[PDB]
Amino acid sequence: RLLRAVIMGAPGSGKGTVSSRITTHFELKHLSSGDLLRDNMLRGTEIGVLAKAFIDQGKLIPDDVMTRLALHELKNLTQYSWLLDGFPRTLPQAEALDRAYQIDTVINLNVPFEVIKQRLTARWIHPASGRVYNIEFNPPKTVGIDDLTGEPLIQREDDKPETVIKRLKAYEDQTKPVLEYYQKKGVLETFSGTETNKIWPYVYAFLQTKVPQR
Ligand SMILES: Nc1ncnc2c1ncn2[C@@H]1O[C@H](COP(=O)(O)OP(=O)(O)OP(=O)(O)OP(=O)(O)OP(=O)(O)OC[C@H]2O[C@@H](n3cnc4c(N)ncnc43)[C@H](O)[C@@H]2O)[C@@H](O)[C@H]1O
Ligand SMILES: [Cl-]
Ligand SMILES: [Cl-]
Ligand SMILES: [Mg+2]
Ligand code: NA
Repeated sequence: RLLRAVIMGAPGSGKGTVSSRITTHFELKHLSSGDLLRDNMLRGTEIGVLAKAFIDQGKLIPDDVMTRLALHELKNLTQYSWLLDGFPRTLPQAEALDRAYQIDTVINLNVPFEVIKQRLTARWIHPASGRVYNIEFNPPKTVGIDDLTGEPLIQREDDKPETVIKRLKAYEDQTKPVLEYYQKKGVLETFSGTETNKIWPYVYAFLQTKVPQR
């Protein structure tokens, strides 16, 4: 029985690392919606040029366009086990996928909002030199100040708390209905924690019962 699986998780939850580890350790194809969109944009395909019109303006791909593109790639993977990552992002996408393929497993990484917010707002920059500081992993010697010059550090707009809060709220509004949909279908498996390396062993053990290791 070939795996039909989806992985879900907020930005900063560790979903990217967990997906990368699943792909290393198990014999399956990783289908990332972002990677698929970027490949089409790079090649200038008809759907890549349309996708770039939205992405360049900070907009989601319309549901109908995104579903079209994902289903077209899935046609080429039907002899393999797969893991969907980034699709479905919205309830209409999940409903359209349900009319195309039986999805047997959905993994959700449940990491607290405050943990993700701190991760996503940790980066500070010294603009003139480009030096990067991360208050969790590489803090400056003096708070808010560059180590070599004593000049102020700044945050880039995408890393400021105001921007991150709007990003997380949009994600939740889009994907909470998808999580509830899969819970109703009986296929949702939730992994809760605050550290990726503490969550991974449990995801690994769960998948060992479902798809061959490489
Ligand atoms: N289905 C769809 N429908 C409509 N439109 C769609 C669509 N799919 C895509 N699009 C559109 O196209 C665009 C595609 O972009 P998108 O698909 O959202 O980006 P991505 O690069 O493919 O996302 P990844 O899954 O690879 O996550 P990541 O590893 O980079 O980490 P993260 O950023 O979460 O987190 C980064 C921060 O978290 C921290 N962090 C990450 N991992 C850890 C960890 N394990 N432990 C501690 N901290 C961590 C990092 O330090 C960092 O600060 C979208 O914006 C959208 O507009
Ligand atoms: Cl992540
Ligand atoms: Cl950083
Ligand atoms: Mg990735
Ligand atoms: Na340092």
